[PDB]
Amino acid sequence: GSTVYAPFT
Repeated sequence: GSTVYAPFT
Protein backbone atom coordinates (compact mmCIF):
# COMPACT_ATOMS: atom_id res chain seq x y z
CA GLY A 1 0.00 0.00 0.00
CA SER A 2 0.88 3.67 -0.19
CA THR A 3 1.57 5.76 2.86
CA VAL A 4 1.26 9.34 3.94
CA TYR A 5 3.38 9.62 7.06
CA ALA A 6 2.71 13.01 8.52
CA PRO A 7 2.63 13.09 12.33
CA PHE A 8 2.54 16.69 13.35
CA THR A 9 2.44 19.21 16.14
